[PDB]
Order: sequence, then C-alpha cells, then structure tokens
Amino acid sequence: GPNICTTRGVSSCQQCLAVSPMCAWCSDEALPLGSPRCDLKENLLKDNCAPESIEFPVSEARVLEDRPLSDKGSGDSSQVTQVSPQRIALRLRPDDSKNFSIQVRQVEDGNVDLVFLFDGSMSLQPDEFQKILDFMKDVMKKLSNTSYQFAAVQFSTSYKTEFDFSDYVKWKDPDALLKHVKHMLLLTNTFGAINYVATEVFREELGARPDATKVLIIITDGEATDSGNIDAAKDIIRYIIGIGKHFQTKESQETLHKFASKPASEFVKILDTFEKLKDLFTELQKKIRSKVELEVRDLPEELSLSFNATCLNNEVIPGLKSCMGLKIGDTVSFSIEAKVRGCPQEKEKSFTIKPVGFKDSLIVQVTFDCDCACQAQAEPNSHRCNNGNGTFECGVCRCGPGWLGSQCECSEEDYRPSQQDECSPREGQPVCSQRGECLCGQCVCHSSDFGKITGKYCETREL
Ligand SMILES: *[C@@H]1O[C@H](CO)[C@@H](O)[C@H](O)[C@H]1NC(C)=O
Ligand SMILES: *[C@@H]1O[C@H](CO)[C@@H](O)[C@H](O)[C@H]1NC(C)=O
Ligand SMILES: *[C@@H]1O[C@H](CO)[C@@H](O)[C@H](O)[C@H]1NC(C)=O
Ligand SMILES: [Ca+2]
Repeated sequence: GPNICTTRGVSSCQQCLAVSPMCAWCSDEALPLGSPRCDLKENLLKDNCAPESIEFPVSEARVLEDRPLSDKGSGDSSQVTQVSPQRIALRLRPDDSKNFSIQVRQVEDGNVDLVFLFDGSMSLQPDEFQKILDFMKDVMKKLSNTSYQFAAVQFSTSYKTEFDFSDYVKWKDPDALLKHVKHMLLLTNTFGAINYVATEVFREELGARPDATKVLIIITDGEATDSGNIDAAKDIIRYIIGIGKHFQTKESQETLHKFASKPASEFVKILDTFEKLKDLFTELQKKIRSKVELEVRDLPEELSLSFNATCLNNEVIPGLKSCMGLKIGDTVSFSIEAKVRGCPQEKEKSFTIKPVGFKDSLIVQVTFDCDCACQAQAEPNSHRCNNGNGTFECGVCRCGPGWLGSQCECSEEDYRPSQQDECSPREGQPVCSQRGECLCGQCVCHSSDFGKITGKYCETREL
C-alpha cells in the first residue's frame, strides 16, 4: 500500500519534496531500475539507500530577537519591551507550516493621537455648540498628564484646524486652545472634513506621533451635505456621534455608518440630548486603550495564516486576533501558524506582526526551502543518461527533448510502461524476436547496415 509520496509518480527531487512536507527522496545512483525514490525516510531506508544519499529537509522556526517583557519598575533604557519575541527566522517546505507564539503586555499606558472633528452647522444652537466645546475641554482636562495628545477641527462648509498636536503639547491649556473657536454656522461636508483630518492634521510636522493610536471623534447633529469616500482615513479609529432631532429615526442614524469604524454597534453613538455628552466619553474612554489588536503588515501573497489567542484567563479562542478589556501590566499570548502555497521564487521575504498603537513588533524572516542539495553534480546530459540526452541530477535522469524513460531512450512512447510483456507474443518466448531490446515496454527493432526490420516484435527484415 504505497502512500502519497510514492504514488505521485515523480520525475525529480524538487518535485518529490513538493508532493508533501513529509516526503523524502533517494539519490543512490546505483540502485535497481524499480524502487520508488520518493517516500519517507524509514520506508526508503528499508531499502538500502545509504545515509547521506537521502534528501529530507524539515521546516523550522528559530527565535532571534527575544527581549523579555518589561516590568512595573520601568526605566526607559532601550525603551520598554511590550512585544516579545521581535525577530523570528522561519524556513518552510513546499505547502508546509509550523507554529510559533507571541506575547503582548502594555507596560506603558498608551500613546493616543485624538482629534475632535465636531460639527458646526447652522443647526446648532449657541448653547449646544458650547456644550460640544465644553465636552472637548472636559475630555482634555481630565486627560492632561496622560499619554494623550489632542487636536480639534471644526467643520461645516469649510474645514478649519482650531489647534493641532504641536499646539497642545506646547500649552496644555484647553480653554486657551479653543478660545479662538468661532461657530461656522453653515452646512455639513463630513466627507471632505474627514479627509482633512486624515491628510492635513495627522502630519508628523504638526505634532503627530507616527506610532500612536489614530483616534477620530466625530460629533454631528445632522446628515452630511456632501458626497465622496473616506478611504484616506481607513487606518484611523473613528467614533461618530450623531446627536439630536435629525437622528430620531433609525434610518437617519444608519447613514453615519459609512464614516464610523466597524463594528458600527461600537463606533456609532446616537444621542437625543447634548447633556449626555458628559457621560458618553467616560465609557468610550474605557474602550480606547483597553484592546490590543494585532496588525499584519506587508504579508506575502503566498503565505496563509492562523491564530489561537489566549486572552483573559487562559481563554483559548482559535482564530481571534485581538484580546480586549485589558489593564496596565496584563499579559496576553497568541499562537500563529503560517502556511505557504507551493514555493515562491523570492529567496527571502520579511513581514511584520505588530499590535495597533504600539512600536514593538514581531518581524518574521521566511526563507523557503524547496530546492534539493544534490544539484551539486547536476551534470547536464551525462554519460550515464547517454550523451546530449539526459541530466543526471540526484541519481536520476531528467531527459531533454524527445527522450524519456530510465537511461533516456523513449521516442514517442505510449504514455506509461504498465505491462512490460508488450515485447513478445507469449510467456515462454524470447522478447523482440531476438532482434532488439525492450525499450519502454515496446519492442524497437535493431537497424543494421544490411537489412531493416520494419515491424512490431521485429519480424520482417525488409532488405
Ligand atoms: C503628573 O503625573 C505624575 C504621574 O505620572 C505625577 O507624579 C505628577 O505629580 C503629576 N503632575 C501633575 C502636575 O499633574
Ligand atoms: C489552534 O488550535 C486548533 C485546534 O486545536 C488547531 O487546529 C490549530 O492548528 C491551532 N493553531 C495554532 C496557530 O495554534
Ligand atoms: C541526444 O538527442 C539529440 C536529439 O534530441 C540527438 O541529436 C543526439 O545525437 C543525442 N545524443 C547522442 C549521443 O546520440
Ligand atoms: Ca447639521
């Protein structure tokens, strides 16, 4: 009962390895004409194929950079390790996959870049617009002396940065930052206003931090008067907050989903009164820096994935990518499996796994292992496979054009040997009628300088 490695009918060592991650290849050169070269290292060894002649690579994962996770006695030297390990060298066989783990622990509180994109349309009364202003100031007042950094972009018809991160980091004065704020009293171009924040506000030269969390807090009282797409703000955590008379219907409050992040059950917050703005943020603030979601970057196309997350109390949740509801010092762990489809050419690839809002990341160097090591003495068209006709790599003949078979002989063949008794009419009879050899199961006739024997079984010397 030969299994998959044998039964694939392989022609080279590189294809035997590509059968399955379990298969192995023999290359003993001086072996019988019939003994499957592709098998397992045990079944292959029950036939004597020598030690060093068997080609069998194995996938492996090795941990390179494995800094230990930081502690509560935090002293910023080489910063603080929040993800470990950081560098792992993977080596994969054709259609192979092995597993490895990662551990995340927010030893720092968490750096956040938050932007108040608040409506200023003609629908707001001066009191509620002030309440929206008092909402922003109150948010920034109890979040000073944290790792937060704030901006604010009033919008209506036009879009105006009231202050950006370089201002806040300098002053840390909520009232004096938003004291210049004047009510626009116009329309609601939410699409263009959201693009403004993604392209003009989150700029590093305006106090932005390239490793912090991108958080948008959209506060609106009605539906958008413009139209477009917010694809520029696809990597920003967006909270939209429709408020008031113009979201009393379930229809009108569903429009904000296209702006809000997903799931919209979490990132859409409909209010009937501007007074509820006070309590609304004290609960969003509990869902901002409390979830670690892994982020796969620059992933090669031929790499598959898998995840087994261990979140709260050893809750092994397969598939999951994020563990939420964490505090300072809590540690999580994720087990990951990476499969490959075949064998890409690219000798070395490198992709990053990093939690969102963090700078510590896991970088994976994947070097594929497909080619065999018996290419030393590949030998194009060797003396063993007849000259000019067959490469003798890894103990077998990879014949060129027209020629096939063992020592390269087949002309235009029959597309398998199968029953080798095609060369004679009956059991107790010589093969080829004693005028030729049984090449590839069919009887080819011996041409001589005198007569030519044109016929199956080599019978009629035509002269
Ligand atoms: C700021 O917070 C730190 C703790 O992180 C504390 O030691 C310090 O006294 C605080 N200062 C002010 C002005 O809030
Ligand atoms: C996760 O667990 C499932 C079930 O035990 C298993 O099939 C899968 O290979 C595991 N994956 C990883 C990456 O641990
Ligand atoms: C090898 O095959 C080619 C045709 O494919 C033929 O011309 C050549 O003669 C063959 N080699 C020998 C040694 O006969
Ligand atoms: Ca409005």
